[PDB]
Amino acid sequence: QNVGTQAAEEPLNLPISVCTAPGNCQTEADAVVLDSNWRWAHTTTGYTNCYTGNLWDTTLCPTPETCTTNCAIDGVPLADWSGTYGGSVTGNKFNLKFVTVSTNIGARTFLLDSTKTRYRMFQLLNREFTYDVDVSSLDCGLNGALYFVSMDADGGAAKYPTNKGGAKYGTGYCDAQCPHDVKWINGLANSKDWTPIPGDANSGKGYYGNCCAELDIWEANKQSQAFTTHPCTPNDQTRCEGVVCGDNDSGDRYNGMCDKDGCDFASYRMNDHTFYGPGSTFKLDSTKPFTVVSQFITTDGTDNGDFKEFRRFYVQNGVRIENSKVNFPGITAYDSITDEMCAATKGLFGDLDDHKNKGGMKQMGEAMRKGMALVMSIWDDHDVNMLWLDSNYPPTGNPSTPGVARGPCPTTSGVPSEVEVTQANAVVSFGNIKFGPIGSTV
Repeated sequence: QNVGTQAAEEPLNLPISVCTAPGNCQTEADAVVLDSNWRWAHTTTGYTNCYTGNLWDTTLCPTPETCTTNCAIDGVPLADWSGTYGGSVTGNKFNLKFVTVSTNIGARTFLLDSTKTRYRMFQLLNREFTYDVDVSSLDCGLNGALYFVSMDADGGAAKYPTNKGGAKYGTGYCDAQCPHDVKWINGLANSKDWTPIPGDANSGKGYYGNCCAELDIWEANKQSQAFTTHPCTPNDQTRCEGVVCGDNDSGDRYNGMCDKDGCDFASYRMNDHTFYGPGSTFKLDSTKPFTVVSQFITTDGTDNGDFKEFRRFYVQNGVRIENSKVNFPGITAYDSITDEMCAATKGLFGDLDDHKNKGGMKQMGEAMRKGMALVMSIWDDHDVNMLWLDSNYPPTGNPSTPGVARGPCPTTSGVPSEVEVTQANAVVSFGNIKFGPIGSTV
């Protein structure tokens, strides 16, 4: 995309901590940038929309190349962050409102480095990543997500010279779902064969998808939470078409370059329904804030080893809370993501181990070694109504069959039109982000 001249781009300042030992950290003066999908797209030498509602203008965008020549994405000024997009920062806390009323629904954002010209790339192997979260106002159907993806640090600017904005304009998004709803891919409008998504007034799908590796630290609302590894072959940003995208709609979910299911550790799905929930007698009380700690263990305990284990623990009101465990007869009580856990649990659930097909923890680790961009988002789910996270999936499945039940939400929950009314004022908060060696962040 070209860059427009109507509004300066002003990312929100967000300090994080880089740590060397427990309680010995230094501030890193980073910032938050809005994903290019949420930006106004208009004519390069005017005010005329190139995209309105869920459609590209066919006169301006008869082809992707012409669209890209004629159109530009514009900046987010400071005033518009809260007023238009529902984003705000107080000290080291970042807040994202779900619906902001001209009416904005959801948000996806990235962490910029201290220069505000590149994404802050995190080399996560043999490191610990930690943050405080509040998901108390997110119920069934919503997801306040924090995760990493194998985006380029410059959003693709060096690879795709028609991308003028780079990381500064939140470009280059890709993930392990190979999404077609990304409006700008490889420096070009994804306007070919663009199709609105029914019941989604703001979104559509273009000819291409954009694939890359994804490490989900946090997919969650107050009812259920998960962390998940998604390797791809290769891991780096890859525009896809046809079978390579692994499109759900053509029966290709397991035929593409990315592991779409991922290998998940989701406490409720692993059959501990009392670990996490909205109340003081759950082990971890989702009505109150808490700290989420993630440790990425290698084979030799060094930065050069292969990724072998994703460990997790929590801190809430000064109380250390170890992760829940897998709880099925004849299955080891795993409390972390490893290749063995993935094989054993997917075996039990009858899920295809595409994680293993894509190179497993080792391949996931190669993405983490090269460095990944931090994503913070809030969203509802127009495909599957978040049932995969917090309900029975498939909805018609027996909840006593291992793998089906992922949370207590009813199978009628999560319809975007309903959650966008009922949960309009939901806000996820991510704060006090800390990064360092294992054992350094609490």
